[PDB]
Amino acid sequence: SMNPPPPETSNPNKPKRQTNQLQYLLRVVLKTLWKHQFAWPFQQPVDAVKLNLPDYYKIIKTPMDMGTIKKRLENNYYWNAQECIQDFNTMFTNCYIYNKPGDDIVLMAEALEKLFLQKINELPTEE
Ligand SMILES: Cc1nnc2c(NC(C)C)nc(-c3nc4cnc(N5CCOC[C@@H]5C)cc4n3[C@@H](C)c3ccccc3)cn12
Repeated sequence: SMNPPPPETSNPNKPKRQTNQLQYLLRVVLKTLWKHQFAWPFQQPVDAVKLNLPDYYKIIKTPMDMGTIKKRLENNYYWNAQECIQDFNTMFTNCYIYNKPGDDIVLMAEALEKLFLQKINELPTEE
């Protein structure tokens, strides 16, 4: 079974805006998470074909990854900080849905989510 197209990362029809919260999500949240030792399985869309997971896109209907989130922030795709936070939440929930609790990949996602929530707790007020 083939891979689906990756999630949309740029749309010229969508309105664009610069806010302190979106800047914090790219410069602090995405940067700190990308550098983490457990980031590598979440840095790109799941390649179900290469990893031989034919049931991945049969179970996960709303895929998300940090590579997509990074591209979305770089292309001013998000209007609200909540849209970006929702994508990170979707990425973590997808990992917990597809894999069994206690599996190494789940433990990896749990450590990244713990760091993510701490950085979202330090999110600055809207300017
Ligand atoms: C996101 C996300 N949510 N669930 C998964 C998931 N589930 C499997 C562990 C069943 N795997 C990956 C996932 N993303 C990957 C990215 N690259 C590879 N590589 C294998 C080929 O050589 C080079 C390259 C580095 C393997 C990957 N895997 C699995 C195979 C894996 C294996 C060991 C440790 C952690 C993950 C993401 N996932």
